[PDB]
Amino acid sequence: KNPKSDKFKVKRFHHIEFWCGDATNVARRFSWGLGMRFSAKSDLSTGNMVHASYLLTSGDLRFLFTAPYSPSLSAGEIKPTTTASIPSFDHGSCRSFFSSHGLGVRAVAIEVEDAESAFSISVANGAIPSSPPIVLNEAVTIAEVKLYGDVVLRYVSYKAEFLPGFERVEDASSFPLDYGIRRLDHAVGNVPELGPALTYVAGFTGFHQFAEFESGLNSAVLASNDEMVLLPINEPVHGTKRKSQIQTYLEHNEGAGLQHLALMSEDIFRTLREMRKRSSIGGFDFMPSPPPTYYQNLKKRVGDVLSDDQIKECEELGILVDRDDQGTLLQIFTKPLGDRPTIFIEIIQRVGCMYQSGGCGGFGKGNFSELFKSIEEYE
Amino acid sequence: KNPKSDKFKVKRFHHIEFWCGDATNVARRFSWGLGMRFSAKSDLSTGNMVHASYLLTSGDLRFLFTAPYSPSLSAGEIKPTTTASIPSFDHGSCRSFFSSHGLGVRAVAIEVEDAESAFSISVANGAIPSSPPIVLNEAVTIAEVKLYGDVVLRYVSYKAEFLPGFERVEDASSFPLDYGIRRLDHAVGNVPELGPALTYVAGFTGFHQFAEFESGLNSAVLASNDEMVLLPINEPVHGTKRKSQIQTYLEHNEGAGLQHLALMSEDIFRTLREMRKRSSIGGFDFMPSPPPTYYQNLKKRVGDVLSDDQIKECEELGILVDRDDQGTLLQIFTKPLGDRPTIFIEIIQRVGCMYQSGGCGGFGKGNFSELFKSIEEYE
Ligand SMILES: CCN(CC)C(=O)N(C)c1ccc(C(=O)Nc2nnnn2C)c(C(F)(F)F)n1
Ligand SMILES: CCN(CC)C(=O)N(C)c1ccc(C(=O)Nc2nnnn2C)c(C(F)(F)F)n1
Ligand SMILES: [Co+2]
Ligand SMILES: [Co+2]
Repeated sequence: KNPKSDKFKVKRFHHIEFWCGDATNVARRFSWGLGMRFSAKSDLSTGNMVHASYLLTSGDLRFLFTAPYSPSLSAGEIKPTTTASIPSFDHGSCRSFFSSHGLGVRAVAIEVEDAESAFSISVANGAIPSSPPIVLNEAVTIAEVKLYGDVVLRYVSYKAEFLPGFERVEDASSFPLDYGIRRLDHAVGNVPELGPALTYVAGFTGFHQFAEFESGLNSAVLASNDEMVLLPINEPVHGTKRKSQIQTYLEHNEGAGLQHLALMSEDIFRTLREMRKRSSIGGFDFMPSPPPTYYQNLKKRVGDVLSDDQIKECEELGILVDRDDQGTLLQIFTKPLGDRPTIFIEIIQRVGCMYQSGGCGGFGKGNFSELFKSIEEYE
Repeated sequence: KNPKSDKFKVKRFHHIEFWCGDATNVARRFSWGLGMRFSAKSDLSTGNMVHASYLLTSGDLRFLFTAPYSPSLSAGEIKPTTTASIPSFDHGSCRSFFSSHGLGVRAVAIEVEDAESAFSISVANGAIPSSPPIVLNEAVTIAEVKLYGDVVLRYVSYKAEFLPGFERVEDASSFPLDYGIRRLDHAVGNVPELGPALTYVAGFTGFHQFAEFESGLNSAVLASNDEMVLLPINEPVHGTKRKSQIQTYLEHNEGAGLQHLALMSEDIFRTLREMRKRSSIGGFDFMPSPPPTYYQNLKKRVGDVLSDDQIKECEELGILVDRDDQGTLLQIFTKPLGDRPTIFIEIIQRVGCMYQSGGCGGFGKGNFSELFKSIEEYE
């Protein structure tokens, strides 16, 4: 049941902003590991004496990597006279964020019809303001409200090139990498208690609950009107045998924050082939493959959507497949993106629901015991 | 004139330690950009609840990348009960270092006959203690004294595998990259005033001055007895036409620190070919090539050591060559390794002085006007 209760008009994920200590090194690692291209920059070469920001993009996906310079470079400026292209940026907030959380996402940014109305309506419905609406170059307005822990939801709208103040990087410094990933599918937070986290976020957005046809966690998914913007949220279930990786997240992250970004690819087999080739030469590593008892048991679960030639292809790459009432889902997980066992990336491709409807296949909830039973069948 | 006045027995560069905010992402970028292999680790998988440290090595060169975890993971430990494998590590120092300087070198580590005597003799001759000698697993002793700004000189000695507490990483996670770089040649600091910086460092080491057969800077080089350990130091010359890149360093770095690491390669042409191939896919970029007026004018300067077939090879890669009284030197510079225009890397190969004697060829001092005259000859 989709009541379409969005309190304002939201279009689609716009970008994800990472707060790091060195933007260049993280951005270069991500660029090579994920086959994202170097798109735009704001830094000292563009007159930005405040922060260094680098945008990677592939398909519609935009990853923004930001880090602070020395405050001494901008000591004489004031907020109206600033050179920062992200007006919400602040040195102490950024330093306090990275020192507290390690590498992680600061903002999940959705495009809206009008950011200032989206900001006004939001706080009027309970959102905690983070940065009030600011109009950039009479062309883009930007506003931020708190989402959970230290991550904010960032509203973006254009009257009418990424953002004012950003230059387009040299064509020779830009190399057209592409491993098939195309857009952000969903972004998932971990919180100490989901109920208040849901009430608050559903409270100011009007997002509705998505259908979700020892766990380790309890989860629930928030969705815009066309179910394109999807914001799941997990919580721990204290008392299981094996300590919950959600609670593990909370202790190493110092509280709530973004757990994983799920990136959809137009060809998951080719994406995984190219990311796997780079695992040990600077890219990303993946979580251990499941035992073949799993892939042996899958013909009896998805043999209608997939030829056993390509289910074999799934066992090579360690891909995971599940199915909901309407579609089936292929998914695999990277190991944590940095030092701490916190934020990781999911690669997904969804088939069905045709002009594809959001959420087609669910989020792999059935895999918890599809893997557990599989582990048991081996031993 | 080499008086051999070293106040204690120093063998050779041991390692370089980088303090970052995320050790993994910097280490992966460096590994791919420089063709260094993943060698050893100390982190949560090795029981280290304090810091994450990753060693890359190629030839005799060892790059150590360290970042702090949340202090909450180790809140109950005390210095005798610590799990840190680098006993000198401290959370506040590390966080204050990276927030102040950006990515940069914290320690230049030289191997000695006996670290505690080297530490004792050093401070007795003026060194400012940083971390007193500590014996690791009755097998390695470690001590640190201040060198300039916030970088320390780290003494290492073995009675008799990198350091106690470090495990050797899995062979499948280790990929045998190698672009020909083999050992560290010299490491160069920038300071506000060189005289006091030299007096102090020459004061506690006994290192002697190396021969150095609008500048932009004034420099001087410190050398151990066999002139293997080389510690140059630059200072600005205020008042030139173009602002001194040394002073530029000091303002963006927030004071003194390490300016460049010079890595020697067994085949600079192949090193540069392989690093250049990766410039735009995650590696390192190089400073703009010189105009061919330079390479046209070089036959009349080094045509005896190099065939014009390989001087052509030098013009492709933008390599730079100079010569001293005994040897000739090939060198090229990377752009800064991170966000700030601070620390960069030099690649070098030295021919001559044969069983090769340190410093063979100098440090490219003649290139300042070999490039200036060349720039003028074009225009
Ligand atoms: C190998 C270990 N491993 C992942 C670490 C698993 O075993 N399993 C069973 C899964 C399966 C799906 C998802 C997921 O993606 N859920 C989701 N995505 N959006 N909303 N939700 C709720 C997650 C995750 F990522 F949340 F933890 N774990
Ligand atoms: C392209 C711009 N550019 C480098 C940025 C230059 O134009 N020139 C002329 C040089 C030449 C050599 C060295 C060097 O390596 N000197 C050294 N090494 N050890 N001791 N010393 C004193 C340096 C450096 F790296 F110090 F700045 N600059
Ligand atoms: Co997911
Ligand atoms: Co040099």
